[PDB]
Amino acid sequence: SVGIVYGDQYRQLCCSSPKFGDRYALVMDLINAYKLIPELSRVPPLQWDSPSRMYEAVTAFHSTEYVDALKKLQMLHCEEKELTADDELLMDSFSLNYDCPGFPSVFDYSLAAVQGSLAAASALICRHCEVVINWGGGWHHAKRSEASGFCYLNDIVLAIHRLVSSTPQTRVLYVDLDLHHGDGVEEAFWYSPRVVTFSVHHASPGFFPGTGTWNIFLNGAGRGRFSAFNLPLEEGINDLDWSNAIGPILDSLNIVIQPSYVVVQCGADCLATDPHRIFRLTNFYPSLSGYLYAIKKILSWKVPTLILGGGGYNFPDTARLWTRVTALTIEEVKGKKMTISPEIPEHSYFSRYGPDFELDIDYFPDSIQKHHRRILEQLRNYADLNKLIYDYDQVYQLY
Ligand SMILES: CN(C)c1ccc(C(=O)NCCCCCCC(=O)NO)cc1
Ligand SMILES: CN(C)c1ccc(C(=O)NCCCCCCC(=O)NO)cc1
Ligand SMILES: [K+]
Ligand SMILES: [K+]
Ligand SMILES: [Zn+2]
Repeated sequence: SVGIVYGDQYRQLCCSSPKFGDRYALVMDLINAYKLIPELSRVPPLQWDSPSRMYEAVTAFHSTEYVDALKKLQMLHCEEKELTADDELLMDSFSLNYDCPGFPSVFDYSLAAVQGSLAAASALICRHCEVVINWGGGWHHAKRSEASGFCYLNDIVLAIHRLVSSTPQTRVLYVDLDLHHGDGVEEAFWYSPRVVTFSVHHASPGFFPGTGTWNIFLNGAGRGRFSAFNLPLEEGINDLDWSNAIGPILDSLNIVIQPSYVVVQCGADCLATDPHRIFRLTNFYPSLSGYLYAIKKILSWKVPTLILGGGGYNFPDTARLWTRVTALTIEEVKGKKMTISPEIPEHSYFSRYGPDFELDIDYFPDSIQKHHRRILEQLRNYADLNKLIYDYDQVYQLY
């Protein structure tokens, strides 16, 4: 079945941040308005037997001192008195300031994404679900001891760690479709050949987070050399050109790596209508949405997959895209046609889809060849280092 993470408390916590507000509610309510909920298997977020069990789970990646600081930041934001100078210095030491501030539910909010993504990994491992979606997860920037880019705990790293460690040779392919470089996940697995990371994103001078591009092109280290793939793209790319840029890379990675699991971060900030206004992707499903092209391709591999959210700052448009991704996932996994009306159905949040109330977003739609040659050579180097056997000509021809 296709699983999806949701629950009453989970929705309350996912809607508690100052940056993302009620985005998760709009997404889940639009999926519910389109009558998709009965086609999906609810995956409950993971809850623990004790504070010690929760710390053991989160500290599989994060440091205890960072988790302690994040918990303290929540406690302090639950009192009226301002922080002491010492507490401000402590929070600054973990980058819990500026664009990653505290708020009354910061720890419960961050931990909820981890609870959802670990449960989603568990549902794949026990084979209850072929695919699991978590629109409350996908926080790719958080590091071992540092908050970054509105990400406090890295639910993706923790979910991948659960997938990789599920066997007593498991390989995971991580694909990051967000407008931003998936730096936190790439860094977490920089030295591991068992987790291959691939991020497609915009990169340009001063654009966050500044990595995933020429620096030379770094691609992992130690036994993880050649295991971190990146495709930086110039501003203004449309659905067709982004699809042609990533299509052969995705197919080649699947052929060579033969992953046991795929984890996809589907941040919606590439949409033409996102306030970043950098890429020109759509949610159109007749050009065809780059996101839908990539998801349909990944699902065609028939490998257990986790689909996560991420960025997306135009809330109704992110809900429009993720509702289409959810319906496509049902169609591809089950072979059950999911007919979605081009008109938004009446529901609680209907007014947020005005003035047109349509499902399609309101939009009228050599560098890459060099990247393809570079990525092909890196994949050959990865395969050689890891003693994997593949047909070079079968892979060369995809490009
Ligand atoms: C000292 N000070 C006041 C600041 C310093 C740095 C920033 C910043 O880089 N902001 C950029 C953060 C953007 C994160 C992008 C998140 C995303 O969608 N990832 O996928 C801001 C303020
Ligand atoms: C683990 N994972 C991601 C999957 C597992 C099983 C299937 C499958 O067999 N699906 C059967 C139906 C295929 C739908 C496509 C048919 C079509 O497009 N007809 O026009 C798919 C994915
Ligand atoms: K990305
Ligand atoms: K790696
Ligand atoms: Zn982003």
